[PDB]
Amino acid sequence: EPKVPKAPRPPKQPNVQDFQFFPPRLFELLEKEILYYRKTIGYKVPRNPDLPNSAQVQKEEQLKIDEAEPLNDEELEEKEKLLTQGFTNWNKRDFNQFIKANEKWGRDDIENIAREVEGKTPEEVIEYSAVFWERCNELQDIEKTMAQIERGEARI
Amino acid sequence: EPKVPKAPRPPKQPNVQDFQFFPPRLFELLEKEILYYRKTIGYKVPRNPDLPNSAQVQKEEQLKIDEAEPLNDEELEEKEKLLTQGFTNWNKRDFNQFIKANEKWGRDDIENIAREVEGKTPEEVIEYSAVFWERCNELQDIEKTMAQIERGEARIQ
Ligand SMILES: [Mg+2]
Ligand SMILES: [Mg+2]
Repeated sequence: EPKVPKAPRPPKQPNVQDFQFFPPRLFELLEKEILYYRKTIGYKVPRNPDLPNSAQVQKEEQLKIDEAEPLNDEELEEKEKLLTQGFTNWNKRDFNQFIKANEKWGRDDIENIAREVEGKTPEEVIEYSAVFWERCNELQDIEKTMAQIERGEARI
Repeated sequence: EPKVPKAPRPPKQPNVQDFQFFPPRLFELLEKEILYYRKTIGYKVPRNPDLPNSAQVQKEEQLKIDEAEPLNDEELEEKEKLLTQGFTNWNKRDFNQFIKANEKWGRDDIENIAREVEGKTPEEVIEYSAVFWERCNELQDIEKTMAQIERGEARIQ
C-alpha cells in the first residue's frame, strides 16, 4: 500500500493522453478542475515524512486546494477549443502500432508505417509523425522507447 | 456541478468498459478496492438533505467505508483472472465501428462488419458478436443503440 495514496481525480474527466500532444494550457485547465474537485469532496493532503519541509510542502499543496475555484465561462470556452487541438483520433493501439512500425521500418518509411497502423491513413501518419519527432520528449518512458526503436532501426 | 460530488475512485484502477463484457464478479471486487481507497484517503460521505432519512443513508454508506479492507490473496488472484475474462483487446473505436457496421449491413453480415472494424478479424467479430447479442442489455444507452440498428436493418429490408 502507498505511503501516500494517489490523490483523487474527477471521475468524469476526459482521458487525454500524452501521445495525443494536446497543448500544455489544456492540462493547466484540467489541473484547475482536479483541484476544485478535491475541494468539493474535502480532500486533505497527507504530510509526507521525508522532505524536511514536509510541513511546508503539505501546506503548499493544501492551499492550492483551498483556493481552488470552478472554471468560468471564458476558461470553459478555452478548454473546448484546446480539446480539438490534439490528436483526438489517435488511441493507445494506434500509438503502439506506430511505435512498432518505426522500430521495424525506421522513422523514414512512412509508406510502411501507415500500412501497419490499422486505424490511420498515410496523410494521418505524416501529420502525426511530424509532431511526434518534434515533441516526443514530452512523453513518459520515451528514453526507453527511443532506445528501443533506435535498436531496431539500427539493427536493420 | 452535481448537488453531491461523485465519490472518489483510485486513480490507478483498471479502466474496464461495459462493452468489454467483463464478468460482474470483477466489479464487485473493484468496489471493495474503491471503498478501501476511500477509507485510505479519509473520504466522508456527505449528507444528501434531499432523500428523506438521509441521515440513515449517510451512516450506512460511511460504515461501508469504515469497515473497508484491502483484497486478500484469494481475491487478488480472482481479480487477476477475471481481468482476462473480458474483451480486453476491444477498444472504444472497435466498438463504435462494430455498432455502425451492424446498422450499415445488418447483424448477420459478418464479412462486412469485420471489414469495417479495422482492428478485428472476422473470427474475432463472431466471438464478440455472440456475447454482445447475449448481454448487450447491460450497456448504458442500448435501447437507443438497438433502435438505430433495428432501423438500419429496416432500411436494408
Ligand atoms: Mg493505415
Ligand atoms: Mg477487420
